[PDB]
Amino acid sequence: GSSGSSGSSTKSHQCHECGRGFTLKSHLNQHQRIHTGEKPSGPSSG
Ligand SMILES: [Zn+2]
Repeated sequence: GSSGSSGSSTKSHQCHECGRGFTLKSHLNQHQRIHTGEKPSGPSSG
């Protein structure tokens, strides 16, 4: 059976916060920002 092996790869640099993929590390790095900002003051939505 082996009904599992849940571990594929679509792009070198992949995000864990949402699950996006980027070819150039930089790309993702800038993207991840969406998940982590600059400890801003305010109500963090869901
Ligand atoms: Zn992400």
